[PDB]
Amino acid sequence: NAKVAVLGASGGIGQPLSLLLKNSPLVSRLTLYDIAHTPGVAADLSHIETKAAVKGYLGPEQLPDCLKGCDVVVIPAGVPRKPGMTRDDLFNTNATIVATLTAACAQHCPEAMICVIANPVNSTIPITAEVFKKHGVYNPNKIFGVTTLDIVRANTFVAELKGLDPARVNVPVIGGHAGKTIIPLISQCTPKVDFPQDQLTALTGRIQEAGTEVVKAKAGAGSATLSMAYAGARFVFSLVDAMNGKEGVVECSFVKSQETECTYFSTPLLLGKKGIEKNLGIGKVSSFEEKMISDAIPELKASIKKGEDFVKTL
Amino acid sequence: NAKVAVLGASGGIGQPLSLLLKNSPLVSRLTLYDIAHTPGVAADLSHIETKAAVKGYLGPEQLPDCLKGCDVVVIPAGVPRKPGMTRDDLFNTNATIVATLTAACAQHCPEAMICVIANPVNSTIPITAEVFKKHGVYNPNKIFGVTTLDIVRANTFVAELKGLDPARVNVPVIGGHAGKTIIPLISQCTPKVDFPQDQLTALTGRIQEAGTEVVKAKAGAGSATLSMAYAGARFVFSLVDAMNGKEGVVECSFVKSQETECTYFSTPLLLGKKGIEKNLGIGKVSSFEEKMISDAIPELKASIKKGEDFVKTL
Ligand SMILES: NC(=O)c1ccc[n+]([C@@H]2O[C@H](COP(=O)([O-])OP(=O)(O)OC[C@H]3O[C@@H](n4cnc5c(N)ncnc54)[C@H](O)[C@@H]3O)[C@@H](O)[C@H]2O)c1
Ligand SMILES: NC(=O)c1ccc[n+]([C@@H]2O[C@H](COP(=O)([O-])OP(=O)(O)OC[C@H]3O[C@@H](n4cnc5c(N)ncnc54)[C@H](O)[C@@H]3O)[C@@H](O)[C@H]2O)c1
Ligand SMILES: [Cl-]
Ligand SMILES: [Cl-]
Ligand SMILES: [Cl-]
Repeated sequence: NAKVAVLGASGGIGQPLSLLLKNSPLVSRLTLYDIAHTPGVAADLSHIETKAAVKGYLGPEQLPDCLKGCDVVVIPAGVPRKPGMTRDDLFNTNATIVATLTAACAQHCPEAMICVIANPVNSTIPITAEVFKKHGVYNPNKIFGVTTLDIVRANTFVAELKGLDPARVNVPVIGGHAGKTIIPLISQCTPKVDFPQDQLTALTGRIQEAGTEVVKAKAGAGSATLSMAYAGARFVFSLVDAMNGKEGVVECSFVKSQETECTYFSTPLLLGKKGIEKNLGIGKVSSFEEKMISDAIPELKASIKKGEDFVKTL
Repeated sequence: NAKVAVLGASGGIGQPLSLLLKNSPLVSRLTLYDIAHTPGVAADLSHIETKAAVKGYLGPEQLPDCLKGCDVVVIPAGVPRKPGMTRDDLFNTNATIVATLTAACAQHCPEAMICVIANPVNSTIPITAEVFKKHGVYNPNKIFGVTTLDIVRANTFVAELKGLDPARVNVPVIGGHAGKTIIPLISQCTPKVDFPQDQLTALTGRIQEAGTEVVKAKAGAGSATLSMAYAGARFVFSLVDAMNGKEGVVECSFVKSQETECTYFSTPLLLGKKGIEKNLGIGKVSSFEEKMISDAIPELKASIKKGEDFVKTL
């Protein structure tokens, strides 16, 4: 019976994400929002033989109605990268978008789980938090920077190298969602996997640079869409399952954190009826992994600060 | 398990269809083909943590390697309607696309199930048949015009009207895939539903005009994509399960037929290891349904001849 909104539903991520959500018996109502094309996307999805009632909304006049009653809001709304761009190069465009949409969430569904996909995630989650604080409704257990694609990628690449079924592989990925802030904890992988350091370093780089490589492959036609839909829906399903009282649901996500000096940071989170039930910690890590954590922290702090500073201007 | 090719994989249907297939444990290898953008789509999908190996192919020089060893080929390749168009306005452009692609299938994977989505289905199926005959490999039990979206719509619409879970509703839909040739057998719906004739005729028109409704709603940005991804995947899964020896698998599809004087016709089909096991036929129909079938026959015969006449020009 979960009521889920997708903001940016007409986009590259939004459309297949909305499909996966409509296909799920976990979703009773699916409200779709965008500044273009949403009615057509809703009409299309509405024909699918599943229970979720689909409704489309177009333009800021209609946004409040999309949000009212929502249990979960997912926000792919934003501009994606061109080849040669960094995720930070998106900040100046996507800051405003996220700020405006999350302000609407704060006003119209302040109790919803808020799942931000729009890049750069390392700054857009701090923006969300500070927007919520401005409206007097910040709950740090309910705001999530979606990093699931990093984990999905780690699982796939590990499985490939060891000839495993990726369905049975779970790699914790910590830190943030840009470059060297993406920290895959291969030492914590299940099943246990042994790589010599040369191969381990290559694998870790491949995980870190995976998004950039898809941008390159699409040659100007955007970034990861279909695999993000997959990863985004996974995260939403875990969240909703947890909200329905399912036990033992764990996902990595970039959240308000006191695991390091960074005020936001991704670790495995036990999910529950209230959102974050418990931050499970970084855990025991290798020397290689500890140095990566150490190396990432300055970049993460700078990105958090940039987001916070922007909301100060609003 | 199953080796599936998607011809037209970068399109509105092709991408989310490819996602749904990648997500499925029934699929061991997914080969993607298009004249544009395929390498990036394959890169994106290859990151999802499921077993299917994904490989992208671009342009006709690469089409044979996409097709070799395939068990199923799905063909969403073609141009979609704009508002105001009939499906036959697509004939000149799609007839050639389908002829060329099915000719490559006939040559490189003649044993595969061929699942045609491209419109107008009522003509593109006969095209495929005559191309396969031209190559001396026509098997009538392995060529399918995908009408599943008409069934999916009927289930959803009946479920809405009767306050039922659409997951449990099954309406047989027969005839063809255009306008009045789409014939919903509400009299054979499970569970049994009683509509007065006024609601029945309205419901039946809604089903018939549903595609046009979605083209209208999208207002120039294409036709049904996400719902067709859903319906195409459904069909492909039914086929594959049947291929793996699952019993009692029935799907309606536009196929070579002797049920009526139309040489191609959609009825419920029992699927098995060789494609079509048994055409279950029209069955018992109401007077209202009998008249629809009767009125449809001329249009269907003219569409069949149109496709056949086209292959004569090659
Ligand atoms: N977190 C991750 O792992 C991850 C992965 C891939 C992409 N991304 C990011 O997700 C974002 C979306 O990517 P995409 O490929 O869908 O791009 P897109 O350009 O294809 O779609 C963006 C959609 O957002 C909409 N939009 C823009 N401003 C809006 C507003 N103010 N209100 C409502 N809707 C608005 C657009 O109309 C469009 O439909 C990008 O910022 C991208 O970098 C994140
Ligand atoms: N059977 C049904 O119920 C049903 C439902 C909806 C749409 N359709 C039909 O499906 C077709 C696809 O619609 P869409 O929305 O994906 O359109 P689309 O225009 O978005 O995508 C079409 C794709 O086909 C590709 N393509 C074109 N020519 C090709 C060729 N010669 N070889 C390989 N690929 C080629 C394009 O490059 C593009 O990637 C249309 O004809 C549409 O009417 C059928
Ligand atoms: Cl980056
Ligand atoms: Cl917290
Ligand atoms: Cl009836």
